[PDB]
Amino acid sequence: DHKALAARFPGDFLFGVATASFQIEGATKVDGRKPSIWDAFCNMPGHVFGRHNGDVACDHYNRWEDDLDLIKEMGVEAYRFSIAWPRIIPDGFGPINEKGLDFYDRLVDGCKARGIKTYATLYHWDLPLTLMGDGGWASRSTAHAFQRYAKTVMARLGDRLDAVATFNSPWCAVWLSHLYGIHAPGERNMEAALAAMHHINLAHGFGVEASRHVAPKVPVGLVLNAHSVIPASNSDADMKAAERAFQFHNGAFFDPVFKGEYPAEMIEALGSRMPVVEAEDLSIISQKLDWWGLNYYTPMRVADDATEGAEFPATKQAPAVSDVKTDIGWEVYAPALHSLVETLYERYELPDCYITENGACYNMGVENGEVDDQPRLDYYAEHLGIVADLVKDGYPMRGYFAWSLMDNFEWAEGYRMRFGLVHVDYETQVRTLKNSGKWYSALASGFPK
Amino acid sequence: AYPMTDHKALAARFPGDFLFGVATASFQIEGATKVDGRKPSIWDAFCNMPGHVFGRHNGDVACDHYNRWEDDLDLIKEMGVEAYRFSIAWPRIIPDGFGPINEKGLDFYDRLVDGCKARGIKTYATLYHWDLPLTLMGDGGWASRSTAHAFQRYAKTVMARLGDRLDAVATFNSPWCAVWLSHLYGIHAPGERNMEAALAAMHHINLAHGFGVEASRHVAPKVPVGLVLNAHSVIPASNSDADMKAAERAFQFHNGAFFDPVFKGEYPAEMIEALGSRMPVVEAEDLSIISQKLDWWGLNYYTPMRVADDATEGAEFPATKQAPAVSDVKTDIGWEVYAPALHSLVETLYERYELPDCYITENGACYNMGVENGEVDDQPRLDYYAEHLGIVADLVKDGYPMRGYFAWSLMDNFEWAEGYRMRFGLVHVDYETQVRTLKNSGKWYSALASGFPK
Ligand SMILES: OCc1ccccc1O[C@@H]1O[C@H](CO)[C@@H](O)[C@H](O)[C@H]1O
Ligand SMILES: OCc1ccccc1O[C@@H]1O[C@H](CO)[C@@H](O)[C@H](O)[C@H]1O
Repeated sequence: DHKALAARFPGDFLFGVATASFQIEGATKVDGRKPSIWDAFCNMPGHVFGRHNGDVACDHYNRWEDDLDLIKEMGVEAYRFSIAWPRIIPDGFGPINEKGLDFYDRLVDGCKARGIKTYATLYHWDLPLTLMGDGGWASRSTAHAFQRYAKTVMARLGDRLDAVATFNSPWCAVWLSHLYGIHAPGERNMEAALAAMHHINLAHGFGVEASRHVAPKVPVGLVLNAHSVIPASNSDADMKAAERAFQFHNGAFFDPVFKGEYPAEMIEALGSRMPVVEAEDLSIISQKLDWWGLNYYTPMRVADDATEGAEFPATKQAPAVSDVKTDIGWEVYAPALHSLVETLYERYELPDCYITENGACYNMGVENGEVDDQPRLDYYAEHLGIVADLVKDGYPMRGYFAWSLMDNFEWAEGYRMRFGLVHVDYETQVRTLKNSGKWYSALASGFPK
Repeated sequence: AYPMTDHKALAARFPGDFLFGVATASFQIEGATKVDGRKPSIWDAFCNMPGHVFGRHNGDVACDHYNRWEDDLDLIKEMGVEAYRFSIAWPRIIPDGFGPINEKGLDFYDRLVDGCKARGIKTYATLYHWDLPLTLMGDGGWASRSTAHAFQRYAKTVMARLGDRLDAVATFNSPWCAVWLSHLYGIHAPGERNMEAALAAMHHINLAHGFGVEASRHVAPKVPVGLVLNAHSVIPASNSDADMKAAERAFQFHNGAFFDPVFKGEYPAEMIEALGSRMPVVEAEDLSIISQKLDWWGLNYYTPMRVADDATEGAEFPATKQAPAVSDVKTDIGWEVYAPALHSLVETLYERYELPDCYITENGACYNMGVENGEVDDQPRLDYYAEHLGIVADLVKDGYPMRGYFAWSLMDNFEWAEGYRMRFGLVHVDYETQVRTLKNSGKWYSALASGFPK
């Protein structure tokens, strides 16, 4: 019941919907945009399901106003979107593409008018391909490229943006992309990943400084998919493994940003293969933030891996406890969100928290002009319940963004996996609000109270 | 009779018109990677991403040939070598792969070619020696058919400017490396390990070659066009039926993937049976384009490929494994020295295919000794040359149309995944000072080559 749920949130609570540039925009060669590492990743056989690419996506570059009208119609207060660096500075470094800035200029103006709050993400994984020439994120220069990019974007949009985040999910851009080979640019090398790790942390810090110089009134944050690490058993071995996993998967980012240091045990094992950490780096990385964003979907269950020569954190996947799974295979276990936030606030000195992503893959389509996606509605009801619990416990939860306004390109899964509150038929580009979306609209429309 | 030097005795075994040359490739020697409109190649990316190249060595400086090319040409001249084989950097000519032509890039090679003409050095240009513009990766690189058309336009652009003076042109150097080593084995840029990607690269590079042949003859019909291939001398571990059949599968996969389309207008049958379903679309005119008649072809040879049958269940075609060397003689990069494998390879190729004239376009050895007392005593490299050149002379005597030979490396340079650690040059380069020092093997090769054309 959406109305009893609404009663559990403070009157000024911020409800939003969220989106990413490469996932929805399409128009990949339009108005001066040059390729991103994801264009290359999609088009090389092997990396992405069906060799699906971002060429058309949801055609949001052309349909952006219709999509803003839809958000307004749903009565959702905030919109979180990302900015395509390949549109703004197509070669990473080099000339600014003013037509690229124009698109986000119109977008933000469109939101301003409609009373929709704007939460921009500067980097949601679409690195300009040209920067790979220098080594991509493995090169320190790429952080300075971002520094210039951040300044350029905020100089134009800073007078109107309600909030900005430098990065979305360093874990993905770092390990999943450079150690595990699953995301662009698809590397599997610890040296490359440790380089990307430090350089993305550094770029974050550069972005905070850049944004505050050109747009000092805009609250600056960082969006992280902190993993809810759960040991497989209560053994000493699994307990210690859970901590190693926490340091590597979360601590690699939270510790430099919020404590100004890398995790000690991780440095002990991996430090010799890290790039140069210069004298000022950790102070730049750990500048104070106005907010932070949590992306949460599913727990990370781990067990000790005793295999000789296993690299830190030396763990392996543990089986799910719940038997409820989404259509992408991810375990549904809401309590893990509670224990995660509790853990983070005990361990770190953190600012206000917004849930910047939470949602579920369920692939049902249209019948009778409707989409009966009850399990997605149940997923939302259950996790929002947890957020309300966290509010009751005294945690500074200020808002919530449902992941995915619409069905879109889902990275290595291509278009086969649907996360949207709004269904998209890729043949016709018709948007159909799903039942979960009608429910979320019903909840969000009562805020501010 | 009275004592005679080995090089003089050797020179007598070659016809008077035999062509001796030295060879280089753009990314290995040029440096100046961000000057005059050049944009990154897949090798700039590959070098700078940790894990791909020794020491993360890159091509930013190399031998600084872009700035020292005239000095290097004067060295060729002093050596009395008739021909120079070099490659042209697509990233300098059309920096985004497609898109605007970079006149400054063309100008460098225009001046280079004029400089060779001025010195009486014959020019053999290679259009593609692995430095694909990075921007083309956006479309899928060699996995995308569009890339063949990008090369086509590039080829036509270069030949329109240079065709009035080039003595010969080759479209590609070593399809095997650009294809399997780069897209299946993950050792060369762009470092993929995927059979679908590799088979796409295979067909589109074969197609690009054909496009390049047509393009070059369209704007420069006088210039002899060829293709440079590292054909592998496949040697079975035994005469067992299992090993003989394995050697044939190996030949089809490693050589036939390229020789059959180019010289027979078809892909190898057994290969197609195993891999055909994962190949890209082959359009109606594709094999006809690929199989245009060539004026010459180039053989790159270094070491044999020894194989035995791999009986492991499900092993991917050609399902082979490594067989042991016959010699314990190896170069500093680890490659078996076995010169007679050059003879049997050439025998085999001329029986199996109808081929034009042959030029040995690469042959040489990795030996890493440096300068002592003003000299480089690289006797084992000299011996490598003396022995392999003996085989080449044997081939001439045996009736094969071997028209020339290019020593691989003019100078020490960037050696792909090995970085600057592996030296292949006839000329030593001290990378701190950029000083060139002709090695003893280089002095020997000069003494041989100086007498030609007789
Ligand atoms: O595979 C990406 C991913 C894995 C684990 C945790 C967060 C993740 O990231 C999120 O995943 C979603 C689903 O593909 C994406 O739509 C979002 O853009 C992304 O931020
Ligand atoms: O690993 C490259 C390679 C392997 C097997 C056959 C030919 C090869 O490529 C050759 O190898 C030489 C040495 O690294 C290079 O200098 C030449 O440019 C190249 O054509």
